[PDB]
Order: sequence, then structure tokens, then C-alpha cells
Amino acid sequence: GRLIYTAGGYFRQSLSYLEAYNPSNGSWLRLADLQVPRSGLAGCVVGGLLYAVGGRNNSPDGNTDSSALDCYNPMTNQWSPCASMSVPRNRIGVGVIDGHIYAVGGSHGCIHHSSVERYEPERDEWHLVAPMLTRRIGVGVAVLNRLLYAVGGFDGTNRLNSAECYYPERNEWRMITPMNTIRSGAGVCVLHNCIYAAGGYDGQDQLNSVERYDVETETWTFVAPMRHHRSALGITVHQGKIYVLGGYDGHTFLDSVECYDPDSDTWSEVTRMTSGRSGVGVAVTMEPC
Ligand SMILES: Cn1nnc2cc([C@@H](CC(=O)O)c3ccc(Cl)cc3)ccc21
Repeated sequence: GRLIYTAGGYFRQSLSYLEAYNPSNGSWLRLADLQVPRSGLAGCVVGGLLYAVGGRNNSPDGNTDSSALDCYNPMTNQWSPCASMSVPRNRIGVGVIDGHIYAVGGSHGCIHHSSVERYEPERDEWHLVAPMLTRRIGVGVAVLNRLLYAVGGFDGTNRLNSAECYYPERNEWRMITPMNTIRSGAGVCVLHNCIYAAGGYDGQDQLNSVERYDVETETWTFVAPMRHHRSALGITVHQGKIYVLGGYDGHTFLDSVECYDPDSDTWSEVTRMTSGRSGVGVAVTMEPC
């Protein structure tokens, strides 16, 4: 589109912020709040609607996992409720294929989901598809060549370097080559022919390392590390550059936004969020009004 939207997140408690960054002028706009605070959600866009999916409201009144799908229209600057998912999914991953949204894994209390469901905007309806081979929360999800990939995460016991691929016409998951790094709460996105996995948590450390999967070669390769170690980051692609937003470095809920240039293999500090936060949902679409 034209703007990087960041929704929700966590600082001290789950957040309701919706803010949009303009790479062209470096500015931030605060837009309409989410109706319910949530961290550990995912964002995506389909047909110029921004969607906020799953997560959890960590608050002093209690902690509630979210099965919610909420619809944001930039023309109106209004959030509307859309169909809820079959199940709450905190620390969810999301992918869009052919205008359908795939909601992947995430947790509900001590339940770590391997289940996967698909949203159809024309019908405002969720349907379960084949489950992943592994339970994954803090799962990175990306789409390339109309195939969905679930990358790393946490299965309830172990943080994962494993990854798998969903073939829609076969309704089937298959393992792919595992990453060289255990990552839970990495940022996962696609750029050209490669699935990137940036940062994450291995159970001891928040990571600055970045690696990429070439679907043709089936191998993962390290690229330049980010400037900041970060888990529970938001990630998006805007005009052939990767943007990473916030996260947690073991000390600070980061406001730092970094930008990856694949030609020069370099990360650069691009802006700061209006406040530090982790577990945000990020997506790109056109300006509001
Ligand atoms: C203390 N700490 N630092 N980074 C962390 C990441 C997670 C993961 C989940 C896990 O692997 O247990 C995580 C948290 C939030 C999000 Cl949005 C994704 C993944 C949990 C605790 C962490």
C-alpha cells in the first residue's frame, strides 16, 4: 500500500494503539484504538482492509486470550468486529493466500495449538484446515508462490528451529529444512524468492541474527544481523525492504524500527515508534481518510 500500520502490543499491559508510519516523510499518525487491548496478535491486509487477528489482553482486570478478528477500514477510520475464530490464539501467526487469511497456531492458556483455520472475507467465515505437524506459538508465518510456511515457535516444551509448508490444493503440511537457529517470536516475512526469519527467542537469549530460506535451494543462509537483539518483533515488507518494529531485548521494550536493504545486505535504524512495545501486529496498506 502506502503506510506501515502497527496495532496493539505490550508495554506493562496489552495495548490498544493503532498507529501508521509513512516511509516517504518519516511521520506517525495515531488512528482509532482497537476496541479491546491485545498483544501477541498478527496483522494483515486483504482488499484494503486491515485485519487484527488473535492475541491476548494482559490487563490488571485479568488475562484473556483472543479468538477475535477485527476489521479496520482506512476510508472511515473505524474498527468493526468480524467473525471470531474457532479458538483463542495468542502469539498467533497469519498469512494471506488468494484473499483468504490463514490463522496459524498460537496459545490458549496452557493449550499450544497445531490447528490452522482459514478466513473468507466474502462470507465473513472461518473454516478449519489441516493442522500443522507441530504445535507452534510465537510462530512466524509467510506466503510465497501461494504456499504457506510456518516457521519456528514454541511447542509447549521446546523453542523450535523447525519449519513446515502447507500446500492448499493438497490440504497438507510437510516439513521443510529446519533453520540454523532456534527461534520463537521471530519476525517472518517474504522478500523475492526467500522466506526471512529475523530475531526471536531461543529460551535464553533474544536474537539479532537473520536468516533466509531459498525455496529453490531448500537451504537457509545467514544475512547481516539486525542492530538490535529482539524477540516478539513485528515485521513487514514495504517497497522491497523489510521493516522490523519493536520487540524485547531482555532489558527494554523497544521503540526501535529497523529497515533491511537486500542489495547492500545492511540494516539501518529508520525511525522510532511513539513508545516501546512488543508483540504488535503489523501490515501495509493505503493512507486513511
Ligand atoms: C523472556 N522472553 N524474552 N523473549 C521471549 C519470547 C517468548 C515467546 C514465547 C516462547 O517461546 O515461550 C514469544 C513471546 C511473544 C510473542 Cl508475540 C511471540 C513469542 C517468551 C518469553 C520471552
